[PDB]
Parts: sequence; structure tokens; C-alpha cells
Amino acid sequence: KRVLVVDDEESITSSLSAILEEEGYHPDTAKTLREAEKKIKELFFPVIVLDVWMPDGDGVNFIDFIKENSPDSVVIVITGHGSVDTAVKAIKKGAYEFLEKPFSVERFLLTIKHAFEEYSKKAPPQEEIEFVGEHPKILEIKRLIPKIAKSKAPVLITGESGTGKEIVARLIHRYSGRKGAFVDLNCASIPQELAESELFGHEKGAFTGALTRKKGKLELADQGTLFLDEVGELDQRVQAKLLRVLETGSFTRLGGNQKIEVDIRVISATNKNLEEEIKKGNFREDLYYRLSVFQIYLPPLRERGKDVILLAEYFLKKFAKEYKKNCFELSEETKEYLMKQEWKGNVRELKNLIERAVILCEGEVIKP
Amino acid sequence: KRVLVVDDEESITSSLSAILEEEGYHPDTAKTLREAEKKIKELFFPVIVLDVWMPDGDGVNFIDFIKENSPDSVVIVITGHGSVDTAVKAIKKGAYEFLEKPFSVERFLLTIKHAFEEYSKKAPPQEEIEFVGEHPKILEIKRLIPKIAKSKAPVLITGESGTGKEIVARLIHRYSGRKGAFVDLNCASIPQELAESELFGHEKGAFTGALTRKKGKLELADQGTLFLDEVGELDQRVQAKLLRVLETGSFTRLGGNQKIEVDIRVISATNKNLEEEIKKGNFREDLYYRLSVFQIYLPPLRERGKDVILLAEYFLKKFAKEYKKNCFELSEETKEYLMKQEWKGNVRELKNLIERAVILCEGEVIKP
Ligand SMILES: Nc1ncnc2c1ncn2[C@@H]1O[C@H](COP(=O)(O)OP(=O)(O)O)[C@@H](O)[C@H]1O
Ligand SMILES: Nc1ncnc2c1ncn2[C@@H]1O[C@H](COP(=O)(O)OP(=O)(O)O)[C@@H](O)[C@H]1O
Ligand code: NA
Repeated sequence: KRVLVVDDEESITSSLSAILEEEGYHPDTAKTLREAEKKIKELFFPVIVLDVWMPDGDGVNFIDFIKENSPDSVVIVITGHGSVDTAVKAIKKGAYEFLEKPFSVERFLLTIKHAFEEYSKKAPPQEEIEFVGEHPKILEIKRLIPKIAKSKAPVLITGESGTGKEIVARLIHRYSGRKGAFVDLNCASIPQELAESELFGHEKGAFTGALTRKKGKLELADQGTLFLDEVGELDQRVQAKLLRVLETGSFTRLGGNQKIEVDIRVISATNKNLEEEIKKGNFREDLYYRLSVFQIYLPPLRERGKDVILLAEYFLKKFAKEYKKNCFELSEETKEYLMKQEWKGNVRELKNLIERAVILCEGEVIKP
Repeated sequence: KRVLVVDDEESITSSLSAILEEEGYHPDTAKTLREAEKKIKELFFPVIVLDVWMPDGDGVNFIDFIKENSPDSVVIVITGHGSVDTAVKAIKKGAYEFLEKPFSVERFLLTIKHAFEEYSKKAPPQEEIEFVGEHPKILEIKRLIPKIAKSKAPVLITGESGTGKEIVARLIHRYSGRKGAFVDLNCASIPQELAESELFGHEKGAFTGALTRKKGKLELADQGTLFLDEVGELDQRVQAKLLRVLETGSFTRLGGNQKIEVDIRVISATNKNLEEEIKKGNFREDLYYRLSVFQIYLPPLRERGKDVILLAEYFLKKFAKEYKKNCFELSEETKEYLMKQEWKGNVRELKNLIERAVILCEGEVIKP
């Protein structure tokens, strides 16, 4: 845990060093902007404590030096008493925090603590999302996604099982720009009535003897995107509750009375024709129109021309690489065979079929 | 986004409300602890500003109330000038920050910004890792894991492909309590070239045109765990560079001279016998000794008795529920046939085979 202290006065560099060292941190000090630049380029300090004023340059602007040669460093500026216009200046330049002289040991240490947890708090979801397909129907969806995404209106994705409905949903979230999490709830894979609990969470023992609070998916999706997989499988009790949430923008946990406001973009998916389910009285009509302000239809795999080959090659590579196998080409015979299949399980079926092929691999894959 | 300002003074609650309102927040105020109690049990406030002194009770204690009735609320306490003593008490009771009157509007808004950052910075509490097995060899590994975990010494996990090495590694990370990321590096999937690049990172135009900075996995695993899948597939150059990092505890990126320090717990996995690779001169003794302070041997599926059935029933139940199917039972004949396979692909092979069965699933029983 390193901390670089940049300041003109010993009262700062010494005191702070005595304090930091006393608290488990390993301090270093620079007495000039020159000496500082040296140490920054030489070694990485998670946290840098910088005086707004320095002899050999503008302490504020020096933040740019740090921004340039140590982008991960979290900066705390020290500013003279009363002069906190400089402080804002620094903050807008990208400093994380500032301390006004004079300040106590306690105030210093607390700010340092937060500087380190700011350093320790980075998001790594750099993940790219693979959405393979060149059929005109798929290219049309790919062009539509970015147009739909920057809205907050809900999206209903219709398609057979295993057609990539979740991929499209993540893409939409990605493009929407929303900073919150992508929370997916499977409304079928979950027990009939555990659903209402997954969504709303519980607090104080909602289920038989718990007394331990748990956050619902609604809440976990705050400022993000909630993906409801097979929304058609929701109890008509849950449907009603979910509706009231869409309408009020708040809810309560199971067992609690505390009002909770959420901000979610709702994406739903179904392999049913929900307009037909409404007629059969198996799905609320008002909820349907709420959830389907925008719609996207994903065609079955067998309607996608030669995407079946594209996908096969994509899976064959991904698995052969990952299971250290030496089978990287599909035989022409194999390609013909794939094109003759119905794929009732669609991409999910294809993927599993190719993964199987690789698990039992040889030099090149042919088609039993 | 709601903020509750609990303060005895009218000028305070009015001013701060107006500032919050102007900045986009949704302020609410309470002039007494009684009034604050009412609003808190009824509304969730992501952030609560509380004066250490209140007429009708001790403000610092009121933190416990909040901590009990609104656990996820982040609290900023206001303190009189000099009476920072009392702020320390509040921070110790769980307050997140404190503001010493008098304070500027920027200081206030900067602290509020940070308090919402704190509110929004959360890890996905949901997290279950399934390690299915009741064979005495697997039960022993399960007892070992929690003990091995708490240490920082590296763990080497040996076993055939598909035996659950990555699973055990996450369990160890989990039980270890480390706060950083679990960082997976597949030493095989990656081309011999990207080897050094994935681990260490780079910055400016090292190889063809890479003027864009990239963080190594070493860096990304900071305070967390680095899983080296197939550690034996690392060339002798990297082996040495990696060895150097375990010795010193620091590194530089490629095309970089800045010394960066890491705190990582290393877990490595192999399907070879590295003691033999050393005799073959394929792997360094010294690195091996550093990586093998703790060892775990995962037995092939075929050496696990009836776990093959336990696993087959676990996957069947998982996939049938997930793919909306109703094949939930293994026939006695299926169980017999499973018991007679070699499972060269081990659990990976089994899992895929059962998913296959469920994807093509017809009735409620699987037989072939
Ligand atoms: N167009 C695609 N490109 C690449 N991978 C895909 C594509 N569609 C599906 N997949 C992958 O194949 C499997 C398809 O199942 P899934 O997308 O979950 O189906 P659904 O969400 O429609 O039920 C997933 O593992 C997904 O990662
Ligand atoms: N004992 C187990 N219980 C449940 N799932 C398992 C078990 N062992 C392996 N799996 C699953 O099997 C798949 C392959 O295991 P993996 O850890 O990738 O194998 P390895 O890392 O040994 O090559 C993974 O999806 C994993 O979640
Ligand atoms: Na290996």
C-alpha cells in the first residue's frame, strides 16, 4: 500500500509520513514537482497526495502529468485555508478528493481510506459479446438494436428456444449506456412461486424462518437492465405485482413495508405468442403492452440460411481452442449435413452438438 | 434519487434541500429523530444526512436505528466545528463520512456524490458454486479447501481435462475471503505470443501499432486470485518472468518501466505431471516449488464411484428445468450404462452428454 506525498513543507511530508507509516501504509515523499515526476514514472503509487501549490510549477496542472503517466493513481489535493476554488479546479481536472488545511489526523486517515477503496473499485466487464450471423434477417436485427437501446421503453424479444434472446438483451444493455447491472431472471427455471421472491427480495423471514434480508432482482437492476426470460411463465399474481411496479416505479420487499424506488430498463423474452396468451387469459393485457413498446423477432436457426455454418465454425474454433483439440475445419460433408437439420433446439442444440464433436475429437470433424 | 436531511435547524434543512434539489436529487427533511424514524421505515433513502446533535435524542446513536431499519443507507453526519471527536464516534458506529460545519456547497456536493458512489458500488451478493460429489476422495478435497484457502501460498491443482479444476479454484478463492477479482488465464487457449502480453500488459507501440495501454492479468488479479489454467503450457521465457514476479512481488508492463506491485494469490492447474516436465527440462524446478506449496489432486470421473450418477442427476435436473422440459428421471439401465464408461473428457464430457439428452428429450425418462 504505497502513498506518494508531494508538498513543499516538512510539516506536511513528515507528519503525513509518520501517520501513514503508523497506519500500515508505506509512504514516500517528493518535495518538488521535479522530484515527484521522477518517482511517478519510476514506481506506481495507488494514491498520491498533492499540494495545490508547488515551487517548480502549478500543482493543479500537475494533475495532468499524473493523468498521463499514472492513470490509475487516485489523487487527493491539499489546499490552503479558505482557498477551495483551487480545490474545485483540481477536482474538475480529475482529482478524487481534497483536504483543506488545517485538518486533523482522523480526517486525513479517513480520506486516505476512501482513496484506496476508490482505487480498489474498478469495473472489469470488458467482455465483448459475440452475435454471429450474416443472414439479412439477422443483419436487420443488428442495425435495429442500437436504435432501440438508448430508450428506456421496454423491449419484448420473441423467438423460439435457444435463438439467442439473451445475447440480444445484453447487446441492448451494452448500447443503452446504462451504468447499472444486467440482471437476468428466468421465470420458468424458477419454482412456481419462488419467482415473486427472486424479484422482490425478502426481509425479516418472508420464507419459513429466515430473518435474513435478501435483495430482489428489481433492486439489483437499479440504473441497469432487468432481463425477464420467458416472462410468459409468470404467475398471474406476479404479473399483477410486476405491473404495479412498472406503473408506480416503486415496490416493497416480501415481509417489509419500506418503499423502494427503482430505475430499470425492462427487457423481456418469450417463446410464446403472447397476444394469444392474453386471449386465453394466461397473461395480462395491460402488462403486455407495457412490456412491448418495442419488439424484436429472432427467427429460428433453420430460417437463417448459412448462419448455421458460421455458427458451427465459431463454436468449433472456440471449443477446439479451449479443450486443446486439433480439429479446426468442418468437412464439406459436415457442412451439408448441418444444412439439412431442422434444429428444433436452434442454436442451443447446434452449440451442444459441436461441443460434443470436439470432446470426442480427431484431426478434422466429420458427421455421424 | 432520494436524500433525507435530518437536522434541527431550519436554515440547514432548507438550504441543503434546495442544493440537493438543484443538483437532481429528491430531498426530504426531518426536524426530529421521531420524524426521521417515521420516514425511514416507510421510505428507503440511499443517502441520509444526519446532524450528530438532535433535540429529541442522541444523533450518533441513531446510526444504529438506521443500520437496523435501512441497512443499505449511506450516512453522512454533520458536526460542529472542532467537535470532530463526535464525528469519529459516528464513523466508528458505521457512518460513511462526516462534514464539519461550516462547509462550502462544493464540499457538501462532493461528499454527496461520493456517498452515492458508495451506495451504488456493490458486489452481486448472489453466488453459488456447485461442487457435486460424495466419493470419499471428493469429500476429502471438500474438507481441505476451506483450510488451504485462508493462506496466501500458491495452490497447484492436478487432474485430467474436465475434472473441475476451475471450480475448486473458485471455491478456494471464495473461502479465502480475498476481496479482489478471480482472474482466469488459460495458458493454452492463448497463442504462444499473447502469453507474455496477457499476463503483464503493455502501453506504447511495442508490437505492431499497440499504442493503447492494456492491463495485465497480474494487475487485474490485485488483492484477488490469479488462476493459471494449464500452467505447464507456458514457455520457459514466461516461466522465468512469472517466477520473478512471485519472488519480488512486482513487475513492469511491456514497453513500460514503471514498477507495479501486486498482491495476488496464485492458483495453477495442470493435466500433466510437472515433476516429470522438470526432468524433461520443460518446466523450472524453482517455479514449480513456488506454485506447489499446496497441492490438490482431482481424480478422473471414472475413479469416483457413484458420483457419475450423482452428477448425471444433477445436470439432468438443471437442464430439464432450464430448457423447459420434463425428463427428470434416469432409468436404471441408463445408470448402468453410465457406470461403464471411461469418460476421457470427464465431467465436461458427462455434462455435455446429459445436456444433449435433455435437448433431444421426449418423455420423462432417459434410456439410451
Ligand atoms: N447468434 C449467436 N452468436 C453466437 N452465439 C450464440 C448466438 N445465439 C446463441 N448463442 C449461444 O448459444 C447458446 C444459445 O442459447 P441462448 O442464447 O441462451 O438462447 P435463448 O436465450 O434464446 O433461450 C448460448 O450459449 C449463447 O451463448
Ligand atoms: N463436481 C462438479 N459438480 C458440478 N459441476 C461440475 C463439477 N465438475 C465440473 N463441473 C462442471 O463441468 C464443466 C467442466 O469443468 P471445468 O472446471 O471446466 O474442468 P477443468 O477446469 O477440470 O478442465 C464446468 O462447466 C463445471 O462447472
Ligand atoms: Na499443463
